[PDB]
Amino acid sequence: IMTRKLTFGRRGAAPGEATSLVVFLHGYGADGADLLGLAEPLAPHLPGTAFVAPDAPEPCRACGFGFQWFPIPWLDGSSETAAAEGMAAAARDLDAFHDERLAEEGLPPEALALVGFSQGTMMALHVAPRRAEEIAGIVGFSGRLLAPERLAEEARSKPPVLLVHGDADPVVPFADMSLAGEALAEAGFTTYGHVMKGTGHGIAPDGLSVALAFLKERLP
Amino acid sequence: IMTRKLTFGRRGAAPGEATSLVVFLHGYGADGADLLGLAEPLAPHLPGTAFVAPDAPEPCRACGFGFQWFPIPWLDGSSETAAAEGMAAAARDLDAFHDERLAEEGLPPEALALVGFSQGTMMALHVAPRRAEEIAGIVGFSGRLLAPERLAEEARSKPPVLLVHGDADPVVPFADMSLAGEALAEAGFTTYGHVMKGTGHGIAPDGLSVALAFLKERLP
Ligand SMILES: OC[C@H]1O[C@H](O[C@H]2[C@H](O)[C@@H](O)[C@H](OCCCC3CCCCC3)O[C@@H]2CO)[C@H](O)[C@@H](O)[C@@H]1O
Ligand SMILES: OC[C@H]1O[C@H](O[C@H]2[C@H](O)[C@@H](O)[C@H](OCCCC3CCCCC3)O[C@@H]2CO)[C@H](O)[C@@H](O)[C@@H]1O
Ligand SMILES: O=S(=O)(O)CCN1CCN(CCS(=O)(=O)O)CC1
Ligand SMILES: O=S(=O)(O)CCN1CCN(CCS(=O)(=O)O)CC1
Ligand SMILES: [Cl-]
Ligand SMILES: [Cl-]
Ligand code: NA
Ligand code: NA
Repeated sequence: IMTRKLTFGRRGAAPGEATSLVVFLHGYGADGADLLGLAEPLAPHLPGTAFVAPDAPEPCRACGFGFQWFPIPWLDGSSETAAAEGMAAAARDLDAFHDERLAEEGLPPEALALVGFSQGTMMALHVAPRRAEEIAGIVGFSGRLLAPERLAEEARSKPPVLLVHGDADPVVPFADMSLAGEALAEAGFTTYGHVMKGTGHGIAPDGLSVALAFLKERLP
Repeated sequence: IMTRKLTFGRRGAAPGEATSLVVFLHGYGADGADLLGLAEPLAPHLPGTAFVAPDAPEPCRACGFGFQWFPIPWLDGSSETAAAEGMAAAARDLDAFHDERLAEEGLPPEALALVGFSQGTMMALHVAPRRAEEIAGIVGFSGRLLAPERLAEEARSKPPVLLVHGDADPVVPFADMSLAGEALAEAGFTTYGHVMKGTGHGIAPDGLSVALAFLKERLP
């Protein structure tokens, strides 16, 4: 394949005994281990759930450490086209990674949920709607939808979506939540929001709590 | 998959009896049937060879007919990022299409050759070097190598390459041949050229003749 394999991590539900799957998608400069930590507070409430977190296919070239799903031109000093390419390629890799994990867990699409952060959220909102089969749901923390104009045309699947954003975010503007949110609604997605009041570019306890509820319902 | 399946055509060697595979990659505005025509003069000299030609995953939006491997911003009035994305996505689709055809023919990579035209040539020079296993070879007619700077880093496989370009080409400058050619050589590819003297953006008899020789040797 031209496909790139993603290294990853896993918990907590025992290998072979998972009844649902959630995949964490980390942000620019981080790695899977970062978000996979979220498994600690979530697992007791999602007993049958397996949690997986891949590292993005490329090292963060500007950061100097950690990984990126694609470079960020204005921050990275990379070309916008090289960035757009990384994004499309990274989506295919992630698409494949998903199929692989669902196999090893022996689960079907509707038992899978995506939980992203930043750049991870952008990857989730891009890949899921373009998969053949509708997944359980998506939780996107702060939070941007690439190319909202192409959503209606390219949406094969329309899983429920919960957007969670901090109203003091200096990195990704809080206004983006409404942008993503309106476009998902108009494209026919069942769309929910949660506002982390006072919160910047980060995941607050209240946001995490609402995500958990959303996940416990949508998940088997 | 997010993967897109490509409709295609085939000849001439009998289904199940192919000993080698060549895939034609058409240009912006055309379709597979266009280049697949080349099978008529080539088949008698490549008796065991099967010829296949996919249609590019998208309709040519600006043309109005035929297909594109990706839009061409300055000609298409599409964004450069949307174009770069189409390119990376189209490469993954083509990557997959290849694996599929090699299966149905029951052949291995080293028995596959790519023959491109224009945009098709750009797709070939991008995908082949990024496949795990080295193919028989590539013939690229006029002819541009995307992102030559990334070749050395991203070249997993280095099949032989023959570049064929017309020295009167108003569409893709003849200078591009040397650009692609030097970069392939420096990246360690075995690289050949053929100049279609007097020829514009098109495939001349002499170019086709040299391609045939190249193919008869490299192919099983
Ligand atoms: O483990 C350390 C704790 O803090 C992390 O916070 C960091 C997160 O590790 C990082 O990915 C982000 O940094 C963002 C900085 C990168 C920006 C976005 C991309 C462009 C460059 C700026 O900040 C959040 C703030 O909670 C996690 O969100 C939180 O779960 C974790 O428990
Ligand atoms: O079947 C018609 C004959 O002519 C075609 O020629 C056309 C080809 O069908 C087309 O793809 C290209 O047009 C290029 C025009 C498109 C340009 C490049 C992309 C940007 C837009 C301008 O011209 C060549 C000239 O031989 C084929 O090359 C030749 O094999 C075929 O037998
Ligand atoms: O894990 S830690 O808590 O140490 C911080 C995690 N991390 C910090 C650095 N960035 C981007 C750097 S840059 O985009 O500003 O160059 C990725 C996220
Ligand atoms: O098959 S035919 O012999 O009829 C011509 C094949 N064909 C002509 C049109 N172009 C691009 C049109 S545009 O890019 O200039 O809009 C695709 C190639
Ligand atoms: Cl909203
Ligand atoms: Cl040369
Ligand atoms: Na971003
Ligand atoms: Na071109």
